[PDB]
Amino acid sequence: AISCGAVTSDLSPCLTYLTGGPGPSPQCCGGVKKLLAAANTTPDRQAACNCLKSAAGSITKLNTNNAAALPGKCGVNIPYKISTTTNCNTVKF
Repeated sequence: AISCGAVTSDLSPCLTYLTGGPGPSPQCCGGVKKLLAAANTTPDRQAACNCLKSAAGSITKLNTNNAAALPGKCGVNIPYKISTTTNCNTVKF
């Protein structure tokens, strides 16, 4: 069951890249795939998505393009996008 502490873990290393820095880092990728792998069902994906969506909300001038590149370059793409205006609850399967 994804709470939040586990989500913020991979977010730390993913921040450097989510901010526009060099990446995606190796530690970030590992954690990313972990958040998605730890949430196979909807309920689990909901909790994490909530912690993630709110996490990126504190990103100065968030880059939707970079956010999508994180998972894409990390070899782990998701059926949904990442943004403060995204709703994971509306994700079908």
